[PDB]
Amino acid sequence: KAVGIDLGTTNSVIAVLEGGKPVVLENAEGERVTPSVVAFRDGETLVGRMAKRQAVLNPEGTIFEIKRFIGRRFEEVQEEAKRVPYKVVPGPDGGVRVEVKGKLYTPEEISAMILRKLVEDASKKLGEKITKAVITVPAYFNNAQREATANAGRIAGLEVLRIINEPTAAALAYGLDKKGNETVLVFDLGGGTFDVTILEIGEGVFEVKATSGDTHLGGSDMDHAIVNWLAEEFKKEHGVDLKADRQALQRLIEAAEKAKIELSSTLETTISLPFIALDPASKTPLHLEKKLTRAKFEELIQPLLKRLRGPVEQALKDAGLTPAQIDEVILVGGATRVPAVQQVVRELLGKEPNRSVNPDEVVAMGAAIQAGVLMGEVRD
Amino acid sequence: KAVGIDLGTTNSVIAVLEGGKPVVLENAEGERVTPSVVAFRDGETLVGRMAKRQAVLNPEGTIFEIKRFIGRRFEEVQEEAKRVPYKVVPGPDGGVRVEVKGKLYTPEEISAMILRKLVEDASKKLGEKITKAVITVPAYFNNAQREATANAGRIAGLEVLRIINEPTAAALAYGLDKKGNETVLVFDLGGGTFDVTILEIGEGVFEVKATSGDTHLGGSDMDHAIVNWLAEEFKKEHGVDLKADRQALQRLIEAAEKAKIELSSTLETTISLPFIALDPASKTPLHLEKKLTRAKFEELIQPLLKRLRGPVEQALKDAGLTPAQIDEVILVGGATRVPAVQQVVRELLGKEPNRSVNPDEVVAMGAAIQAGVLMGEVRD
Amino acid sequence: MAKAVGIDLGTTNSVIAVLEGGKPVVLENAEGERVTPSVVAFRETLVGRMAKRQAVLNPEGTIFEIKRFIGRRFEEVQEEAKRVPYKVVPGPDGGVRVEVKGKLYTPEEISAMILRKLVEDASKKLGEKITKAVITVPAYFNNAQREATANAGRIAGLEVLRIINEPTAAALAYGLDKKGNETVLVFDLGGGTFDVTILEIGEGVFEVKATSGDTHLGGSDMDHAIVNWLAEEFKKEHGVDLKADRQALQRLIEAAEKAKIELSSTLETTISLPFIALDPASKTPLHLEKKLTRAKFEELIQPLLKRLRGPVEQALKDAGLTPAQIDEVILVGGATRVPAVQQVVRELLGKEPNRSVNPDEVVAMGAAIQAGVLMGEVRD
Amino acid sequence: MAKAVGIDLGTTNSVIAVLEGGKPVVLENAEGERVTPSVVAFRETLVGRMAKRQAVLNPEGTIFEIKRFIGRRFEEVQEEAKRVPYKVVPGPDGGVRVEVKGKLYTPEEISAMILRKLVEDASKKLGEKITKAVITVPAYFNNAQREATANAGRIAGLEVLRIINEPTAAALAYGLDKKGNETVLVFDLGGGTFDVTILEIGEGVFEVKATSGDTHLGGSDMDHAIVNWLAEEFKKEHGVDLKADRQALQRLIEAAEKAKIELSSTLETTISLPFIALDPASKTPLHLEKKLTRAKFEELIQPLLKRLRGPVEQALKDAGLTPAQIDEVILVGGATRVPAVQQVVRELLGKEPNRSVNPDEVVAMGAAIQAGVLMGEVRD
Ligand SMILES: Nc1ncnc2c1ncn2[C@@H]1O[C@H](COP(=O)(O)OP(=O)(O)O)[C@@H](O)[C@H]1O
Ligand SMILES: Nc1ncnc2c1ncn2[C@@H]1O[C@H](COP(=O)(O)OP(=O)(O)O)[C@@H](O)[C@H]1O
Ligand SMILES: Nc1ncnc2c1ncn2[C@@H]1O[C@H](COP(=O)(O)OP(=O)(O)O)[C@@H](O)[C@H]1O
Ligand SMILES: Nc1ncnc2c1ncn2[C@@H]1O[C@H](COP(=O)(O)OP(=O)(O)O)[C@@H](O)[C@H]1O
Ligand SMILES: [Ca+2]
Ligand SMILES: [Ca+2]
Ligand SMILES: [Ca+2]
Ligand SMILES: [Ca+2]
Ligand SMILES: [Ca+2]
Ligand SMILES: [Ca+2]
Ligand SMILES: [Ca+2]
Ligand SMILES: [Ca+2]
Ligand SMILES: [Ca+2]
Ligand SMILES: [Ca+2]
Ligand SMILES: [Mg+2]
Ligand SMILES: [Mg+2]
Ligand SMILES: [Mg+2]
Ligand SMILES: [Mg+2]
Repeated sequence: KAVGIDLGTTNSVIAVLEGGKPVVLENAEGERVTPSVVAFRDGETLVGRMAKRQAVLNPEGTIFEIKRFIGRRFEEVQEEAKRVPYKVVPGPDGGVRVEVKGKLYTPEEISAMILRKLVEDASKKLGEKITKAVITVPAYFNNAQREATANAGRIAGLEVLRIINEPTAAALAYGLDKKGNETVLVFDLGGGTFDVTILEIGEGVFEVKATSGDTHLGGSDMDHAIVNWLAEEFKKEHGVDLKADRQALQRLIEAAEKAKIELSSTLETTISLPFIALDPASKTPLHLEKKLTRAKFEELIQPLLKRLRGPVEQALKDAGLTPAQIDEVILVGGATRVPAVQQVVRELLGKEPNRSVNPDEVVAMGAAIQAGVLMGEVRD
Repeated sequence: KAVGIDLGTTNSVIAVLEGGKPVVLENAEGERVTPSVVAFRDGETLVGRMAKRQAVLNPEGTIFEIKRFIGRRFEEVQEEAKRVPYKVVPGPDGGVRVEVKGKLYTPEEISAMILRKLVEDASKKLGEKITKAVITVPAYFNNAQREATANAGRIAGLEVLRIINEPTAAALAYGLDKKGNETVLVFDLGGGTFDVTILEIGEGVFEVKATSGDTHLGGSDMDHAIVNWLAEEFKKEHGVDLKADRQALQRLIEAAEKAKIELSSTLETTISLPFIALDPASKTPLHLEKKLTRAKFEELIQPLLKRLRGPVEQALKDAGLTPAQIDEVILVGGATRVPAVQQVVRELLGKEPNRSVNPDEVVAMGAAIQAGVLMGEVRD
Repeated sequence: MAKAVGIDLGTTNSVIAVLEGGKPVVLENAEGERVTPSVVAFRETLVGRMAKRQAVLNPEGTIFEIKRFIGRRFEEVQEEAKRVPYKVVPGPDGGVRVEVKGKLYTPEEISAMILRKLVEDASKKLGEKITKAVITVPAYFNNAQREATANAGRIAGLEVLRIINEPTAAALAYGLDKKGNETVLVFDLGGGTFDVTILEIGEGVFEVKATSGDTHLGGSDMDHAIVNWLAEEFKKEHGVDLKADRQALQRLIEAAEKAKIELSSTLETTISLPFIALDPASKTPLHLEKKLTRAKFEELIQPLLKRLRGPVEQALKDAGLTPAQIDEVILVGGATRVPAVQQVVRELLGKEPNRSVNPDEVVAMGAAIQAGVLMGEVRD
Repeated sequence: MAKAVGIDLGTTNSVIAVLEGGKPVVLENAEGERVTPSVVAFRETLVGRMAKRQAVLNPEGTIFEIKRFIGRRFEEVQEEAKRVPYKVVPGPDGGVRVEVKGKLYTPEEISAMILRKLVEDASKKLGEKITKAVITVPAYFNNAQREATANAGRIAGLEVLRIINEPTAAALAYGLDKKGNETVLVFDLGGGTFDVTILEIGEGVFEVKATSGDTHLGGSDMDHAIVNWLAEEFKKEHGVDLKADRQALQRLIEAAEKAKIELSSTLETTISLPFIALDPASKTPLHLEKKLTRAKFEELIQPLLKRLRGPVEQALKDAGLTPAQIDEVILVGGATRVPAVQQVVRELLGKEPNRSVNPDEVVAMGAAIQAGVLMGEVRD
């Protein structure tokens, strides 16, 4: 049975066409998403959550957001390499390599580790071996990036059936290929990137009409906003700068994202990090305990919300379209669950956005739809 | 652009996937159906209505219902040949041949004439040349009959894409491939044949579960019922037996079917055949003028309506199904328009039958759907 | 406990339908017809086909096209009163009355009579008395005219569940509500009116962008074009002016419409009116018998076709839309069956019209769907 | 002029939703939550989360699960009255009252209070006061219980447009009404009840073939299984019986539910209750801190899973159906999010459940659709 795979910059999702319906599969960690993170520690290499859970402690051996480099040449990525803590070096071909303890990997090899783990754990969950997949890529990827992604799947031991666009995969998952003439604005906000795509769906041609976005705007920026708030409140209370202790900083990142997620369903939550630091005078343990209201959370992220408007406006103008001429706005990415993002979408386009399908599963589901179709299997 | 073609035993229909929607095309005679009739007269051969309009006058050179012979061996068809007025002879292979004035044609060659005329007139209507088609056949046809039909299309100059089942084509045209799990009873009543098919639509497999029918039950039997009524009423009034004059009989067949069709939309109609015969005593012209009520029409056809039940009951039993277990009954064939047939269907299965699509166009539309799909074109 | 129905109260014909087994079914009347002429005649009182069959004979006791005056004040339909053979006088209020032999009636009372026959005859097909209905009205009707139509239903003995637009009930029958956002041009040509409606179906609503049309362009005008031709050709061949005889004119009108309906599906038909007039010199009977081809029919109705351009170009201009910006064109009204009309749409809009559903039943079918859904029924 | 809403009045939680832009939107309450606990507490009067957060502290002024008594007579719920901490006395009629500090209330009045908060808080998201609603009830409710639920809405100040079955509103949200005939098993597991419903959606109706379930099997029982484990482990490690302290028991209940929700998407979570009790010898504080794995969670809740077999096998037997004869199994209720539950369905029915829509919002979403359609709105 063929599967769909969302090779995302932050998380990856696998799904399979089961009985005409896409089903997302759990990983070994019991989670429907696998972080796109590989950790090279002194021992067995870590891939997934266990890698992301130690990324602050192991900056030299943890490779994250490798998707920003896959398929590009170094002269084009010099700046983004200055923004990463791991070593990014050019290859014999002008390519990109990651150097850990002197060893050298390609972004296709790093990506292939994430893909292999997804297929391994999914094959266990399904009780059959998975060898054929459809992998998705951002609409703005070129042939080099599409082939490099296809290579990453082959290296992981997969027969790659097709490399399709993420926004198309989303439209497939929402079934907008079955509603005649649709003009779809895909509003993709994920871990680190923001992506606006305008699709002219009609007579079966998914014609991309405009792209825009923000390559450094995502849910992790909301996370850091909480982190800086929590550390400032702790320096003021105890004179301890938790951002200087990699162990305390790693728990702040972990606790911040958890509180943000809880605040997508409720008005107030409490961050509690016991034994976070030692009191400088008495050397006794210190426990962080703060309550974050959604109201404060939204004040902290407002500059991120205000930057959503630009890409949306530019994509409309680049396509010659009015908010009124958009026939459907679909929400993609785990970060569109923030109620404030949803309101921002309403205010930007004057329409109620489709939120039927899980936003962090919609790509993987559409990709699995494509897969089953290429293999004869149908939909409902 | 690929087309669908219903090579029917009485009429043939052509249709094309236009803008995601099947459109049936008119022939040279401005009619959405072309009779499956070829006439070999002393001159240019007649194919279509002009052939059917002279079939009583030219019994030796008019070939009708050739579909009953296509792809079968003579030893299997000896009896049906005794039922036709034209010569049916075996070939060097045990096949079937039609002999007109000593010349010899195959049912594939006769059929190819009907198909060629359909493509010729349709190519004029569309302004582009038509070379690729999907042709349909009864579900009970074997490989010999499917290949012979495919041959008839190739002989007509067509690239045959696929030979699919008529009931599947109907289900396609009704869109029942887009309603998950459907158990469909196809109720096909056409010119001369009655066909009941049970389709297990589910997960994309159109599994035929049962077939039954009546190879000599159709709309022409209703026509003859009117004819015998009109001739008896005319013998009683004038001592003239209009069935003995091929010219008067040809007008009775033509006028009978027209009155039947009018009585599908209204309660009463008038058959008026002026100058039909000469008065035996005075040699002056005689004019037939009778009014047929739908009530009388239904009395005349009741034995045809009562024979509908058998095949339906046998197909349910052959499939192990109850009327309640049928998920949908679709009406196929120009003859299911008779309000009495529709009531008979309600009473047989206890369900309201789907009559959305034109019953004499539903096959050709589904076939054109199949065609466009094999060629990438989509639906709405 | 009873089944609610939908009713198209049209200017020329009225149609009733119900939703049986999730299926929209148009019901026949006592005369076995799926359309009931919107005509009332006082001779006994006549309502429907019988009233239409003697409309030329009884020019002042026959009320027809009452929909032009319903809900309107006399001071605004004064010029339309001068165009009808029956008496139209203002009431004590600014309203509109029709005077027949001193007896006064209102547009509501006249309409209510058409409705009562529909419910009475339909109640006998279903086996139970219909009490609730959904009645349709032109999109351009005001609240006064919508109030009046609902009143005519209450007089008839109906509970009016809702008064919805005819262009909306058409899109319902065609399922456009299940295709996200669709821009739809509704091409409505009936017995005597031409109506163009542009809809944007989406965001929960049927947004009317533009309305256009011709109040005196319809299928009846094509009828008169055939009548005038037959009358002149008989003038030319026998020196008798049939249009001066109410008995012959009545037969011509009846026959012209039938020839038209036949020339929708065939290239040639024959009009036969035996004993239509007497020779002025010989006092001997004369029989009309003329064959009419579609080509002649289409040359007689050509001036009528030329008037279809204007309203379509005005609504597009009134909406800011291009024929390419129309997603779907649906065909409504008995006149849209004429092939020359469908061709005119093809040329004005560049796309093939939707004729999947009977143009004279599609509106009543939507209203049937709107009644079932308000009664907790759903479409199968 | 206003927007009508749909409301799930559930045994444990209540959900409100509306149909904005043809889209079903669940609305948050004043506490920013998409579910409002069906609890009322008199201390001031408390309704919702605040009433649930002090339910262990105020055992006799807190009314919960009032849906067990609504519409029912006292002589029939006598044994269910003995199972609750608050007073349940018979009224002057055979009805049911709850006595709190001498003050009497009815199930309708208690329910009406839950409803009033939903409409009040939702009216502030929409900007207009909601006056019309569609409220859902279990398929097994009688007219008395359906009457009572509508009365509770009228007390709340609502016009009850209709009282529809929860299993029908679920199929609406899942669009099963647009798939011809579907046999659907609705697996409903909520806070405290288990409900199995077999539907045959077709022929215009939602035919209930079988109803089954467990009145005391739900998500709350999984909560108590976690509470009892924490209480015994604390007994074992500190010799303090937290279940004897209403203040600690209240915190345990609150924390056990949160750990459960986290173990729906992860393999391991930690419960942390600082300052939960005092040492009996030292009078020094004690902090609970236990990590709970899904595997332990799934072993604690295993007896609850075993009880899911019975009702499913009884409804299949009560319908004459085979797991293979079920076309679709849809997942409803907050408890169906537990992975062990979805696995149990996979095994009992042999097919993957539909979890495309949030199991705790799907019913309110259908009711939202049923309100928009009765108000002339349609789904985008
Ligand atoms: N319920 C939620 N509420 C708010 N943010 C969420 C929620 N779930 C996930 N996110 C955030 O969304 C992001 C994950 O989105 P995803 O589509 O998986 O990323 P990517 O496409 O960048 O690989 C993370 O920043 C995560 O914190
Ligand atoms: N409106 C109608 N009412 C009744 N019978 C009709 C009507 N239209 C066509 N028929 C009859 O239906 C038959 C044509 O059906 P068709 O499906 O074209 O035939 P076949 O499948 O046998 O080639 C003829 O007997 C014709 O008289
Ligand atoms: N099959 C047909 N072919 C041609 N014209 C037709 C056909 N059926 C109906 N018409 C014409 O359409 C008109 C009736 O249209 P209809 O929708 O019933 O009217 P209205 O909506 O104006 O009340 C008549 O003039 C009739 O002659
Ligand atoms: N994500 C989740 N994971 C696990 N259990 C959950 C989740 N969400 C809700 N539940 C549980 O489901 C129950 C609520 O279900 P719900 O449908 O709201 O209740 P009801 O229909 O009985 O009023 C609670 O016991 C809650 O703990
Ligand atoms: Ca399925
Ligand atoms: Ca659309
Ligand atoms: Ca628009
Ligand atoms: Ca559009
Ligand atoms: Ca839309
Ligand atoms: Ca189209
Ligand atoms: Ca189905
Ligand atoms: Ca059934
Ligand atoms: Ca079934
Ligand atoms: Ca059905
Ligand atoms: Mg993503
Ligand atoms: Mg046929
Ligand atoms: Mg009309
Ligand atoms: Mg519930």
